[PDB]
Parts: sequence; structure tokens; C-alpha cells
Amino acid sequence: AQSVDQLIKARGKVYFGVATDQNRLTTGKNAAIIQADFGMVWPENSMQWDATEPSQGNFNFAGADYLVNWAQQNGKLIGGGCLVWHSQLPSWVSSITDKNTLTNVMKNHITTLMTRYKGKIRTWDVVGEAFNEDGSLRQTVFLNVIGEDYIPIAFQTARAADPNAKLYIMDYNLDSASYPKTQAIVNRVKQWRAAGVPIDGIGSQTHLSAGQGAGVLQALPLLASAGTPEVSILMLDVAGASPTDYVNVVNACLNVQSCVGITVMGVADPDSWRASTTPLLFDGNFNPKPAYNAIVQDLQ
Ligand SMILES: O=[N+]([O-])c1ccc2nn[nH]c2c1
Repeated sequence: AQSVDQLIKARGKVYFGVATDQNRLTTGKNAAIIQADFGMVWPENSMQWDATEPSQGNFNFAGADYLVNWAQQNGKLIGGGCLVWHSQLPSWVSSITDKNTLTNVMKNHITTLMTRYKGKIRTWDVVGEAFNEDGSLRQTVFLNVIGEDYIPIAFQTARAADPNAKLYIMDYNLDSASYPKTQAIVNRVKQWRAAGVPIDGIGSQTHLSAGQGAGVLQALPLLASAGTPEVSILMLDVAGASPTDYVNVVNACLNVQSCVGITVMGVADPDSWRASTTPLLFDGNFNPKPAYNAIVQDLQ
């Protein structure tokens, strides 16, 4: 019944974290497990663009406010995001075709969310899923209308709104060192940072199939070679939840000096987006699964 967050702090890392929101914190044993075992919380949905600005200039913070207040009262660090992510856009954003108009909408969205929680958020995921699988930039509304400067603009705008935040770019399928996407994000982040773009971290959205944990041992050092101050594992779940896959991911974290922590996608299996693959660390009784105990043994 040991706390993985307490144990990973003992190994010199910052946090073992989890995604949650108001609808989980108010039912079952989610809050008790988060209180005991995790040191950082993220809003699964309540800070996404469609949740917070469902119509232009009309903001909804009730869910995000609840999460931030709960975390502060319970001694937890807070991550927020995603500020710019095409798959969470409300419909009104995608029909804007003017560069100046979309730039202003994007900056206003960033600045409004970050100002409301200024000083309270350790990490912001500023841009997500900006890359195609071949390493090219994904042709989203932001790329199509603003161009590739939208990423520099988003990060500079975020730094100005809350300079004490750690600003991350995140993506998925960065789990293999030989995959073109993994190399591409490293090379682009190096170029952006040399030009003064304030990218503090790369966050790897780590949705794994069985047996893919071993690859992260080589991919994570490659991500860290971009020279960002931090890297992190985000949104972690593993089909089958095998102890071997989870332990390999934890050990990749421990092996990479700049990796500050790990965030898992959720608490209990039935609430996973792929519950049929039983991919989390607690079962539907809110009891720890073998993978949880394997992490504990590994961290000791
Ligand atoms: O790590 N996460 O579980 C997580 C969840 C939702 C997010 N939105 N932006 N970044 C996120 C990270």
C-alpha cells in the first residue's frame, strides 16, 4: 500500500501523477487514491479548448476551477493543458480563415486560461499533436491559416502570460527511437530553442501496446537529447498492464536525468478510454494491480 509518488521523490524525481477531473473526484475512491499515492494532478478534459471556450470569448472555468482548488487544498502539484490541440477544438475555431484573426483568437485563448491560474500551474502543455507520423508538421487549422510560426507564437505568448510555468510540447508515438516522428520532434525543438522559443519540455503521450515498454528505454534518452530542461511521460497507459511494461517505463524515467516524472491516464480500469485492455494500475475495486506493486518493488 506504498505511495509511488513518495517513492519516486526518494529517487530524485518530482512526481508520479494522474489525470482526473470533478466527475471522478466526487465518486468512488478516486480522491482517496490520489491523495495517498500521487503527487500531481492534471485535468483530463476540463481545461481543453472545447470545455473552456465553447463559444468565442465566452469562457467556462467551473470544472477547471474545481480541479485547481482540490489540488491546492490537498498538497498536489498541478499540470494544465492542452492550450492548442486540434482534436479538442470547438467548431467555431475551424472556420476561421484569416491569419490575423486566428492568431488573435489563439493568443487570447492562451492568455486567458494562463492568467486565471497564474502561479498555480507547474506545467502547461501548450501545443499538442503538432506532428504527422512522417515527421512533417500536421496540417491543422493553425498550420493552414497561420503557418508554422503558430508554434513559436503560442510558446512566446504563454511565457508572457505566466513566466513561472514550465511550457511543454506534447505528442504521441514517440515510443521508438527509430521512428521518424521521434527524431523529427527532437530536431525541430532544437531549432526552435536555438531561435529563442521558450520550450521547456517535451511530453511523451505514452499509450502503449503490450511489450512496447522496452522501446521507451531508448526513445526517452533520444527525446532528452533535444536539450530541453525537462522531459516527461504523459497520459501513460499500457494494454494488458503487464508489470514488465510499466517497470520499463519507470526505469526509462529513472535513467534520464532530465525526466521529472510520470503521469498515468487515470486511476481505475473501468474508467479508461480503452477499459477492455485493462491498462491502468488499479482495478475496479480500487485495489492496486500487480503492475502497481512491481513499480513499488522497482523503486525500492
Ligand atoms: O498527462 N495527462 O494525463 C494529461 C491529460 C490531459 C492533458 N491535456 N494536455 N496535457 C495533458 C496531459
